[PDB]
Formats: sequence, structure tokens, C-alpha cells
Amino acid sequence: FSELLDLVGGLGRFQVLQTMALMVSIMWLCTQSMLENFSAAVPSHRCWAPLLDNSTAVSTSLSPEALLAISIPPGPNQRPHQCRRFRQPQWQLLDPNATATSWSEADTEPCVDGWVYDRSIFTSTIVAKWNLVCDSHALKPMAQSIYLAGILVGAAACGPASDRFGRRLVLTWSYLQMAVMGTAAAFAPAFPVYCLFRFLLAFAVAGVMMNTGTLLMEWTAARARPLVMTLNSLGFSFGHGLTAAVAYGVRDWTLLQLVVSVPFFLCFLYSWWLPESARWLIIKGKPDQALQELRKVARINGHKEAKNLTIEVLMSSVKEEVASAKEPRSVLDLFCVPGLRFRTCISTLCWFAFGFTFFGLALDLQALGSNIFLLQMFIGVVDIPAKMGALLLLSHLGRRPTLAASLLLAGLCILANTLVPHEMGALRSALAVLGLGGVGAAFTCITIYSSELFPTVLRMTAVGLGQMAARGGAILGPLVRLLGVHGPWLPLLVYGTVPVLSGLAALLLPETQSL
Ligand SMILES: CC(C)(Sc1ccncc1-c1ccc(C#N)c2ccccc12)C(=O)O
Ligand SMILES: *[C@@H]1O[C@H](CO)[C@@H](O)[C@H](O)[C@H]1NC(C)=O
Repeated sequence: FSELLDLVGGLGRFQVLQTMALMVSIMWLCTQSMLENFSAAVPSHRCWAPLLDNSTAVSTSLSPEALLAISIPPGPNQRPHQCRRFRQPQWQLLDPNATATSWSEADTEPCVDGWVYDRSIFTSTIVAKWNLVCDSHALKPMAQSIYLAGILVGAAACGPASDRFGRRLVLTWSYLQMAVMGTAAAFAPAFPVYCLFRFLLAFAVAGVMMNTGTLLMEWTAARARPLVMTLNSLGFSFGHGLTAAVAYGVRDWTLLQLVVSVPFFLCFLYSWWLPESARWLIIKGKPDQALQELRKVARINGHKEAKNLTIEVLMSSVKEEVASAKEPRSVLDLFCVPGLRFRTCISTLCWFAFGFTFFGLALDLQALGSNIFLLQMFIGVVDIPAKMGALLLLSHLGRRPTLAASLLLAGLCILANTLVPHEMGALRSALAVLGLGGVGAAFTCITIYSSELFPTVLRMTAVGLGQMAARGGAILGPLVRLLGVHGPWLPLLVYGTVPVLSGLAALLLPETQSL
């Protein structure tokens, strides 16, 4: 097949333009995925109390601190209890002579009158709008997990649909669905509707990712292919910084969601100018349309070759693809081969570790540090050089030590956040940034490495297994946080042990550098 690109030009003006456009689309995609850090931030909260909140009631010489103590008992975090209040005002607690032994838990009640939230940092968030707190605290990670599960469903759907309807058309309708579902998610009235709309948005996102990957690889020459995939991965690194920049200015989750959704309308517009997959069309036996697209691309590259192509070379040079694609090969076939089974196990577990760790950590930054805006921007800042160095090291030390070191370093960096004492926020934030950068480098390493571990026929199906495993682990990511009720060390230790274990497994993979 390559000869057609070598004729039309495999890395010309057209490829540069298309790469820039799809990288921009991925930037906005990353903003969409990161948003739940800022759209669902948990502001500090307490029960509503008659003395504290009824501004028309009798004011007194007592300051707000003393009244707060008179109204609400202390919680485990050496801070006001976040879910219950005193049944009757504890005037006896005004004195320093008082002791907490004076009040029974029977003297306390849950927030019958609802909650009061801090508005200083975020003006409005999902948590404060639909009271996803206390008894309902499980629902926030539930929302994140549902969003991530929509991606698994979307991939399983968009595979067949993309083959039936073509890459560009599915990408276009995916952009449109992202726009419509996202703007609806901003205005939605009630939490079930928000869950539904986030799920459909995930259904769109899966298609965007898969079809972008397919479209870039088809039009890119073989030797430049890893670099193009690396740029597609750097799009997310820039997306982190974009999320920080947007969230700093916009503090209202309705407006934030609306702002990050609208740009996808523009992608719907300019995706109409991009060309359809040539290989898909030729497989569909339509050489006239494929040749129209090809000579259009050649015109963009300014070549003379528009006068030289014929349908016979177009069809014949793809005859091998047409013949080989007929075979009934899927995941079950991959598991049969004696020499491939161990490779499959370890590769799948590496994808699983990536999804698990990244979507566990990157969506609750509020727990890893002290200022989530700067933490987001620094995740971007560290991810960029981490991925570029990952490429520059992967091409020299071999896939095996590069991937193994990436995963092991990421896991050990995250584990360090358990051991460093809670109050040292600066060092903890730095370690968290480094760990997430390590996971990004591991993503690049595994993307390139998995493509080489398998024979050319099974390559794409094995990559499919890997991606599905990554999404499966991402779904479990958020649920791990529910264990945090028993303490913060347990969720973070679970997040840290898995990537280290998979890294020690990655060390056993066969090398594939051209040694
Ligand atoms: C889960 C994956 C494998 S990826 C994905 C899906 C949804 N949200 C974000 C990402 C994502 C996470 C880390 C990356 C890194 N480094 C990255 C790079 C490029 C594109 C997406 C990601 C998929 O379903 O395809
Ligand atoms: C607030 O205090 C005023 C004081 O006159 C009272 O009339 C009113 O019922 C109170 N409302 C609430 C909700 O506490």
C-alpha cells in the first residue's frame, strides 16, 4: 500500500495541516475529560442552622466563630462536623470550661434543613447543586465511573459503525454528538439527567479517539508514524494546561461546561473539508471517489501526479489487504497461540494498569495537593517533557527497560505520597505531578510497544484487546475511592501497588528494538 503515499507524498503539507487540526480536537477532548476536577469540586460544607443562616434572626455580640461552635459539633478531621448538627443550641459550649463530653450523639441530628457550602473558590458546582454529599457522597465517583463506562460502550459500538459508514462520517457525527450532549449537560435540571448526558458524551468521545487514531495512521508514512502518535499524545499534555487556563477564569460549572462544549461545533464544521479514508473506500471498491480524494490531497501537496494514477494500480496495490481482511480473526484466536499467551497476559495487564492508575488519580487532584489549578497546569508542564524524553529514550534503551522504568517510577512516585507527611503539601504536590507524568510516559511506551509484540495479522486485534482492558480498568478507577472512608492511605496504596506490580511484569516482556 505504501507506494500510493510515496506517490502522493506521505508527510507533506496536507499531513501537517491535518495533524494540527486533530491535535486541537484532542486538546478540547482532554479538557472535557479533566473537567470533573473543577465541575464537581467539593466545597467545604456544614448543616444549615437557625442561628447561623437566618440573617433576619437576632444578632448578638458573639462572633461567627463562637456561634459556629455553639451550633455544630467537631468532626474527625479536626474540623466542624460535615453532616450533623446539634439538636438544640449548645450555649454551654461558649465557656472554655466546657468539654465535648457534655453532649451525647442523641443531641445531634442530620441536616434536616440541608447544607451550606463555601462559595469563595467555586461559585457553583455539581456537588453543591444536587447535594452529592454525606449519605450521597458515593454518587460523585459513580458519575465519573458512568462517564468512563460510556467510553467502553462507545468503542464497542463505533468499531462496527465506523467500518459500515466510514471514518470521516462517524467522526463528524461524533463531533456533533459531543456538542449536543455537552451543551445539554450544562443546562440539565436533575442529577439523573446529568448522568445520562455524560454517558452519551462518553459514547461520542470513544468514537472521536478511535477514528482520529485510525485517520492519522492511514495517511502517515511508516517511519514517521510513531512521531505522529506521540504528537497525538502531546495533545492531551496541552489539554491539561488548557483546562487550567479555562477553569481559572470561569468559576461556574454551567458556564464552564458550556464553554468547553461549544468549540466542538467548529470541529463539526471543518471536519467536512477533511478527506475520507482512502483504504476504506478502496475496500468498498469505489476507486473514483478515492481517486478524487487522492488527487485533492495531491493538489494540496502541489504534485504533478494527478495525471498519472489509474484505478488498476489503486486496486491491485490493496489486493493483499482485501484478501487478508476476510479471515475470521478476533480475541479468541489471539489467545490460542502457545508463544503469544504470556505476551498477551502481560500486555493486557499493562493496559489495565495504565487505565486504572491514570483515571484513578487524575480526576481527584483535590486530594493530592493544596491548589488544584496550579497542580493541573504543572501536570501539563511535566507531561510534555516526560513524553518527549520517553520517545528519545525508547528509541535507544529498547522498549523493555523504557516501559518498565516508566511504570515502576510512576508507581513508586505515587506510593511516596502515602509516606510523606500530610502537612508537607508542596512536596506531595510535586510527587503527584511526577507520578502522573510517569503514567503518561508509560502510555506512550505501551502504545508503541504493543504494536510490535504481535504478528502483523493479529496486531490490530491485540491492540483492541489492550484498549478495551484500559477502559475496563478506568471504570474501576473511581470506585477505588469509595474505600477512602477507611482512610486516605488505602486508596492511594491501591493506586500505587498495581502499577508497580505491572511494571515488574513489564520487565519480562521480550525486547523488540532492532537488536
Ligand atoms: C482510555 C483510552 C485508552 S485513552 C483516554 C480515554 C478517555 N479520556 C482520556 C484518555 C487518555 C488518557 C491518558 C492519555 C495519555 N498520555 C491519553 C492520550 C491520548 C488520548 C487519550 C488519553 C481510550 O479509551 O482510548
Ligand atoms: C427567620 O427568623 C425570623 C425572625 O422573625 C422568623 O420570622 C422566620 O420564620 C425565620 N425563618 C427561618 C427559615 O428560620
